[PDB]
Amino acid sequence: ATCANGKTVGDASCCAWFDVLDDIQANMFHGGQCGAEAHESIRLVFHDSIAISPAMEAKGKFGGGGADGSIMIFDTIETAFHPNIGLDEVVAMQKPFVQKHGVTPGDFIAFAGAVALSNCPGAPQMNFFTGRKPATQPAPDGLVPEPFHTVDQIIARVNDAGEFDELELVWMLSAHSVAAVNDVDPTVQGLPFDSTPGIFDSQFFVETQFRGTLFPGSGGNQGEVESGMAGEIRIQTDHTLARDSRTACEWQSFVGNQSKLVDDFQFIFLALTQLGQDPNAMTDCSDVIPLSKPIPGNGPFSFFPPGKSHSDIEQACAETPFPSLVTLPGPATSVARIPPHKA
Ligand code: HEM
Ligand SMILES: *[C@@H]1O[C@H](CO)[C@@H](O[C@@H]2O[C@H](CO)[C@@H](O)[C@H](O)[C@H]2NC(C)=O)[C@H](O)[C@H]1NC(C)=O
Ligand SMILES: *[C@H]1O[C@H](CO)[C@H](O)[C@H](O)[C@H]1NC(C)=O
Ligand SMILES: *[C@H]1O[C@H](CO)[C@@H](O)[C@H](O)[C@@H]1O
Ligand SMILES: [Ca+2]
Ligand SMILES: [Ca+2]
Repeated sequence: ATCANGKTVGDASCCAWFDVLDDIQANMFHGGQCGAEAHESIRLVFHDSIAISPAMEAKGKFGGGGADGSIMIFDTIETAFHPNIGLDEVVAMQKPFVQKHGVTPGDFIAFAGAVALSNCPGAPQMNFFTGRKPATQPAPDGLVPEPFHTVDQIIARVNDAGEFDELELVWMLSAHSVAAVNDVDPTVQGLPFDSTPGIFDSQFFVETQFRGTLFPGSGGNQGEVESGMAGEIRIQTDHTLARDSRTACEWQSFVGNQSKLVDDFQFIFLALTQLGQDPNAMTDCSDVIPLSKPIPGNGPFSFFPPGKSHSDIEQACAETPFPSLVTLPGPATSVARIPPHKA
């Protein structure tokens, strides 16, 4: 099919998404950046999608519709749940675009998350399928994991939601490679999870493996543990998954392995966006998503940031020792915070 703009797509129903693309690149993502709005959009995909529970349905209670736009249509209820803190502002940013373009809220969430990733150097070539009907009812609470939950709880939660295994759990946490934390430390907003919040890479997997030695801002915050880098925050779940015998080797496998990181995340991201949907009833509009950019420069894919070395690593994968990475030259640098979207 040839859209009105002269671009060709596999299915003419996808043509309308070029107007949504042009709008959000200029008006939500500040010209196509991998900044606060792109990070916020990627997070929203998970909080919309994971709120599905066959276990609850079996106890005869509504367990949530998965990737249905519920968090947007029923934001007064959903964004008030503790795991969803800060998403009221993300929904407020996105909602007018849905109304303006006449697309479903669930499809817009999925679209914005795929476009947000496409702006981050190193991201996989993201898929985009349409067809999510408007949510029937708000999801219940207790479905989105907290940074203070145990590994057992988190595994149980994703097993229930989508029959995802503990390896896939590690894969979807790759999104913490392009992310910051606004609400865990009450004294500062925008502490990144890795030293490259603008780059989809494995620095998250490297940096969470360092021994925790400081708090980047304040201490005594629920869900927060020490990190090994000034300016970088670490949450308890990421810390414990990197060290748990069930997931440690999987965590470490992404270090220096860009193809595994990209292929697994492409897969798991699509899976999230299809929770509560029938893939067979959806239309593939993946050809609307911009081609992903390569990581600039020609340094190594993975490295130890300046001032860190292999001896800072807390080895947890019993079967494979942590790879020998180069240390970038120079003195230690504080990871710059990423100011949240200015409402
Ligand atoms: C065990 C599962 C997870 C837990 C406990 C967790 C926890 C957190 C917390 C505590 C924050 C900061 C939120 C705030 O301060 O408002 C956050 C940020 C974020 N998370 Fe997760 N998360 C998990 C899984 C995921 C997954 C699977 C995705 C994939 C989409 C994702 C993507 C994001 C992104 C991109 C951000 C940054 C948001 C921004 O920069 O504003 N998270 N996560
Ligand atoms: C990145 O991880 C991928 C997937 O594990 C690795 O690809 C496999 O390498 C193993 C062992 O060398 C083989 O038995 C498999 O056939 C390969 N492919 C897949 C898709 O499973 C690859 O070794 C890793 N690349 C680096 C640079 O470590
Ligand atoms: C440790 O990880 C490496 C991946 O580079 C090897 O595949 C090795 O077999 C792994 N062992 C375990 C325990 O999974
Ligand atoms: C170290 O310093 C940077 C400013 O250079 C901050 O952005 C960071 O939060 C940390 O305090
Ligand atoms: Ca939902
Ligand atoms: Ca990164």
